[PDB]
Amino acid sequence: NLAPLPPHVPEHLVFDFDMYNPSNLSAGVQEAWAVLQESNVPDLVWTRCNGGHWIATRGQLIREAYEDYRHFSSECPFIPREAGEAYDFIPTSMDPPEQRQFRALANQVVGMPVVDKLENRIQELACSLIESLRPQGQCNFTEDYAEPFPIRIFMLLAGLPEEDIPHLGYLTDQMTRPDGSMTFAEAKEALYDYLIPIIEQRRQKPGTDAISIVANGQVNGRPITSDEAKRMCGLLLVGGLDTVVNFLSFSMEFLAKSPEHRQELIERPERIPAACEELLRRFSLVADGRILTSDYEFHGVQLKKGDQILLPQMLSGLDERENAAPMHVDFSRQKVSHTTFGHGSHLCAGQHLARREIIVTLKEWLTRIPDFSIAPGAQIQHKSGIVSGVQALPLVWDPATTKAV
Ligand code: HEM
Ligand SMILES: CC1(C)[C@@H]2CC[C@@]1(C)C(=O)C2
Ligand SMILES: [K+]
Ligand SMILES: [K+]
Repeated sequence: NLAPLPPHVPEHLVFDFDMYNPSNLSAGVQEAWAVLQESNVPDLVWTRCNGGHWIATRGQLIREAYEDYRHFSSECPFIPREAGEAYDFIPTSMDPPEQRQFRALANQVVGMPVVDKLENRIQELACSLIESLRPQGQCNFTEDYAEPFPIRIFMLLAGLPEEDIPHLGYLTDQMTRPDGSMTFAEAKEALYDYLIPIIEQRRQKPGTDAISIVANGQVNGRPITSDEAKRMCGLLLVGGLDTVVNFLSFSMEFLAKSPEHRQELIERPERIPAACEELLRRFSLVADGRILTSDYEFHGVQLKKGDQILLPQMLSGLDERENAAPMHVDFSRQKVSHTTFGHGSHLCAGQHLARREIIVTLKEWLTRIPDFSIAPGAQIQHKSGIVSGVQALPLVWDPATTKAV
């Protein structure tokens, strides 16, 4: 279902990539996006899929565009257009300098000092979930660990009841990987209708949870509005529920297939932080973008005002111009170059939380269950969208080779 080619786009720049269903998905989602980096494809192309939009395919262009918010605005950062237009999360729907005072409040609530404060709980929950699974000799990693570990920590941080998880998980899925049951607008409104009473309750009687802090914070000398707090909390929910969850499945699926990579981390745990970076590169999973604020010529290509451009955070680290043998996982890379948490002013606010969750998962899983694999015959399906993911991940192991700590 292609949209008619706009008159300003030359035919040689056409490449009909569908970000929500790439043709190569059976081979792995990162591999499916990497077709955009074969020699037949220009640096910057127009797809007629999903309403019609640009895609930058090279790390250099993606970084440049994310830096230049003057031409590439966050006002409409999602494809398709209806989703980008409905999208009003704070601070991600704002350009500098407006984004600034909000970014600082996001940092207050999900930044380093909060992570450092919650580290014990993070550690506690990983060990608990893992020990609980360990003697089973099998699990569905997506539902058995990948979801509850990051999500319960986020609900803990936000002071929200775990009973609300399935509902919230549904709405977030719809926003990043639309199935078609509901528009982005409807999904957002459902999410906001959940947030609205909570925020109100918390402006009246402040707590110490992230939502209380946001809803009672200050921006530009004045109190945050109930509407702004809602737009900010909505983003935090999305980030909390649908990023690390999906990334953990990619990493664990990989580790299920490489005993030598496992042993590398088991023998020298100080390598785990670098390994985290490398897995973040190889299994990068986000792709949003920007909208053109005016007519602009960018690397020889005529862009028109209102044109959307997808700037896949996923592609920069897979670009062979940034990393040699990009599809190989090499914990010893002298520089892991990537933009997995993004680039420019909107560089992920929760990246420290995410790394902590990944680093804890790697160490605690490999300690107790050093030897595991994918269930025999099992076929792993990836899904693609604004955030790519794993449908299911059946793992198996012999409990005789596992360890309680
Ligand atoms: C592996 C995990 C994660 C990845 C790959 C990721 C990716 C990203 C990316 C690419 C952006 C920039 C989007 C843009 O430029 O439009 C972003 C922004 C953001 N993320 Fe993350 N994220 C992760 C985890 C989290 C978590 C756990 C949170 C917790 C709340 C979070 C909260 C945020 C927030 C608040 C922003 C907005 C920053 C701003 O606009 O100033 N992220 N993330
Ligand atoms: C693109 C993102 C990963 C980033 C954090 C959540 C997300 C879906 C957003 O809307 C901003
Ligand atoms: K290309
Ligand atoms: K918008």
